[PDB]
Amino acid sequence: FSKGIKNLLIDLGGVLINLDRERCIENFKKIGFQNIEEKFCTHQLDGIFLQQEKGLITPAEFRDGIREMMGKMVSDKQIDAAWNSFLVDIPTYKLDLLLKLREKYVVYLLSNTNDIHWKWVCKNAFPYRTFKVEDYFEKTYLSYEMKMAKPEPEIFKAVTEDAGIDPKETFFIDDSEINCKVAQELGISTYTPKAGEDWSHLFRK
Ligand SMILES: [Cl-]
Ligand SMILES: [Cl-]
Ligand SMILES: [Mg+2]
Repeated sequence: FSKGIKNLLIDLGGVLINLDRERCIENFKKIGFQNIEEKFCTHQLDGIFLQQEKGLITPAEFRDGIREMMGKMVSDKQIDAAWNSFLVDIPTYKLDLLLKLREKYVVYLLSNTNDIHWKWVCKNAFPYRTFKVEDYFEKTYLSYEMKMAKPEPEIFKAVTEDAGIDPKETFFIDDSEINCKVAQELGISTYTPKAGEDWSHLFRK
């Protein structure tokens, strides 16, 4: 599209699901993690946060880590609630779009995420009418299952290799410029949506 595109790799954060850093911060202060900002910066993740993203630690360990940094007992589900408040919604017109794109492309998800967040979006964002997450994607490639994260070159190679697809026939939509620049090196074509951009214009005749 015109470019012999057969496959789409779709990012999750921003591109599909709206995010809210401030709300997450506030909810974390509320439960008594007053210095949440010192320790957390999704723009440049560190420590346990980076670790969970590559699946180097379990959710249980993530929660102890959080408990330890807070110096205070706070229940698993209270921790999960604050962490999950980062995630907002996938607008249903994006789900419609993914469903429509199935007619012409094989569609994959490639996402830096973690087990807590993933379970939340599978439960709360993807279900729609009769559909679930499996309905939208041939496969979902998640950093914490792959033990790698964007923008490592190795992740884009692991995906095209695992999927049996040709990078030059693949189009990647990710709101991170660095992610896209690295994918381009492998010959993947890319588009970098702005925050809140409805990128369905990419598909118009
Ligand atoms: Cl909606
Ligand atoms: Cl990501
Ligand atoms: Mg993103």
